[PDB]
Amino acid sequence: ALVKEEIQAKEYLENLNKELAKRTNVETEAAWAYGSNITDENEKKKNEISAELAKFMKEVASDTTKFQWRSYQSEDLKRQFKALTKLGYAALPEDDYAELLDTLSAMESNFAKVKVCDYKDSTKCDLALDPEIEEVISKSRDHEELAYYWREFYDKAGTAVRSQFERYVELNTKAAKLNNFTSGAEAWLDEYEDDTFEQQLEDIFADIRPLYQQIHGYVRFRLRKHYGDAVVSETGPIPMHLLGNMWAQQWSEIADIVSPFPEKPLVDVSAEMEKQGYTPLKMFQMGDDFFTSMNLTKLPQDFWDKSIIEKPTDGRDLVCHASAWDFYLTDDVRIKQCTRVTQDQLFTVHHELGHIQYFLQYQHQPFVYRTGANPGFHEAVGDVLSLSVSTPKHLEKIGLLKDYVRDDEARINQLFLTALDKIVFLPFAFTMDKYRWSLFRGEVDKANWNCAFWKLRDEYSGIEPPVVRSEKDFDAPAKYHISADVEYLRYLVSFIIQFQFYKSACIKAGQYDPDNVELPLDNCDIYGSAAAGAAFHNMLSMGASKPWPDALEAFNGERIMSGKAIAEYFEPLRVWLEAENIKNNVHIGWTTSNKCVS
Ligand SMILES: *[C@@H]1O[C@H](CO)[C@@H](O[C@@H]2O[C@H](CO)[C@@H](O[C@@H]3O[C@H](CO[C@H]4O[C@H](CO)[C@@H](O)[C@H](O)[C@@H]4O)[C@@H](O)[C@H](O[C@H]4O[C@H](CO[C@@H]5O[C@H](CO)[C@@H](O)[C@H](O)[C@@H]5O)[C@@H](O)[C@H](O)[C@@H]4O)[C@@H]3O)[C@H](O)[C@H]2NC(C)=O)[C@H](O)[C@H]1NC(C)=O
Ligand SMILES: C[C@H](N[C@H](CCc1ccccc1)C(=O)O)C(=O)N1[C@H](C(=O)O)C[C@@H]2CCC[C@@H]21
Ligand SMILES: *[C@@H]1O[C@H](CO)[C@@H](O)[C@H](O)[C@H]1NC(C)=O
Ligand SMILES: *[C@@H]1O[C@H](CO)[C@@H](O)[C@H](O)[C@H]1NC(C)=O
Ligand SMILES: [Zn+2]
Repeated sequence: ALVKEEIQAKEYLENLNKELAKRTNVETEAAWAYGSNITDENEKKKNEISAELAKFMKEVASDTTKFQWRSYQSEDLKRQFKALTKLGYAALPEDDYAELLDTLSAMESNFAKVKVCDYKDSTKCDLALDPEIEEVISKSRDHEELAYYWREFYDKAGTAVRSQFERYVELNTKAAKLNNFTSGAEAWLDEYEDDTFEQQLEDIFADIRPLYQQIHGYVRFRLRKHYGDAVVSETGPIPMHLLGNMWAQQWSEIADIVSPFPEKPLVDVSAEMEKQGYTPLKMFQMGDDFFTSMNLTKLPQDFWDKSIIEKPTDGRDLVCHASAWDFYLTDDVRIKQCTRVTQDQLFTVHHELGHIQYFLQYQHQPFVYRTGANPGFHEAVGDVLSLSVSTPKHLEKIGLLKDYVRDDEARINQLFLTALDKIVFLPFAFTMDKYRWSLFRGEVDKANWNCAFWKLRDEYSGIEPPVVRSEKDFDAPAKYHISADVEYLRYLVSFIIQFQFYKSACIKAGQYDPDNVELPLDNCDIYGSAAAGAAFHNMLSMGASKPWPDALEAFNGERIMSGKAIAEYFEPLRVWLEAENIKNNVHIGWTTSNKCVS
């Protein structure tokens, strides 16, 4: 009967979890070796271990049907068994799984090996995205130079893998249906355990959208004064190569030319970092210090011994795109980052260390629970710290910001600077998955795949390519996450919920009072707050043991994803910016782009 079986099932799960952790450790090591050192030998090794683990998962999924798990009394045991039914790609027949793995590594390695020629010297053709091309995109204000690097990169990282991407969509769809989801869109959405999740995001996005339109309008106005009306039109989408980022996902690199008050200070601490002799090691030690100051977990010795925190100086190929790794043992956690000494990189260091902290907080959990409450939670942790490290308050403490007077106009500059990252990112993040959902669901014919991409980038972000594109190009995979098959909705969710976490953490730290002008949300520093740390410990140690609303409740008593906190943060900017656009008769909104020929 069921009473004896449930007792046996508990013993089965305890053993199986340990076995899965150990088998996944082996797969992860292989994936790490390939990511740090791209070779045909390492690819073969990585993909063969994965096929072996997939085969074992099939046996596991099959074995769950032998247990009457849906009949059990324990919610915890049922939740664990349910986790074990979720095969994903491992549901594919042996040969199809092997083909998908070959397709995925072909795309990620193509991206990682992209090299372009120097604009000024066609002899020098060893310029990688990280750091060479990104340096030019972020620093150059020569629109024809920017356009050149845009075209070269997108042609190599995007168009070159069209056929591979098509096969990936086919196999992703096949895998989803084998798991009885309609498509890979629904498979991705299952991670959020909420049948109204899409609508919830539409609703939140609609509330923030008008603020984005105002920022867009003002930035376009300021770019016209810089580049002139031949380069930037008043009424059209912004030419994306002028926004200081290869994908126009963040605009903070052009802050010096679009800032509300150019005679008042704009925080940019890169020069001081360099002056004070900062290194990648110091940046990571500072990040570690922040976490420990909050009474959270110190980085283990394995992290320092095994991480790769600087780009290797031999001729080898690797994935430089920053990442954090869990090896599912004890204290074996690693970062791989091609760290540069800049302000934005300091934020990225904290982002990645947020992942590491999460890994450490839930490593005592059974294997199936050793992941985020939802994917957005994992992305939010580090960004919460980054919000406080970016404050004038904190940057002055660590001696990176000198002779700073925090008047109303400096405050507006800082809010605007933050918005150029945080608000600008929202429509970007939404479109990355909206696009892939539409392909996964079979809503766009293959003949229209590229213009379907640029249509969304137009509709939501109001940006366009610097040159005319067509269905002869394929631009989506020029973004890492698209080439590497990493779901993007996590970042949209993160950018919303991180303000929920930040606001609550700041109240707990005594750093925010809505009725005290001395304690504004935009100058909150949670450094050294054990009270904020405690809330994180309560939430992060849970892992995926409970549905995400219970994890949020453990942090601050709330159970709902809400746009209230992000709106509250930027409210002073909104009021000012609305008035400023009216003062300057700034055109808001945009005409449909002519940059993608059907
Ligand atoms: C995605 O959805 C799929 C459905 O679209 C689903 O596929 C179905 O899975 C079922 C297994 O859960 C499977 O059901 C079995 O069918 C066998 C015969 O099917 C054949 O004939 C049918 C023609 O009429 C065709 O439609 C099929 O294609 C096949 O040719 C049965 O022999 C089998 O039975 C046995 O198992 C049941 C289940 O027992 C359960 O557990 C305990 C036993 O330990 C019971 O006490 C309990 O009550 C419960 O019933 C026993 O009752 C029985 O005695 C037999 O031992 C079973 O019904 C079905 O064939 C399959 N396909 C289709 C088209 O329906 C996928 O599994 C889903 N995938 C995922 C990942 O979720
Ligand atoms: C740098 C970071 N990269 C990693 C990608 C994660 C990953 C890496 C490899 C395989 C699967 C997932 C991350 O930590 O999420 C990243 O791409 N982004 C996103 C991005 O740059 O697109 C925005 C997020 C806010 C700050 C940086 C974060
Ligand atoms: C990269 O891998 C090759 C074999 O594929 C190995 O011989 C070499 O040591 C690795 N290089 C580095 C720098 O680790
Ligand atoms: C630090 O954390 C421990 C347990 O994680 C807790 O017992 C202790 O009270 C914390 N320190 C402070 C000052 O709250
Ligand atoms: Zn992340």
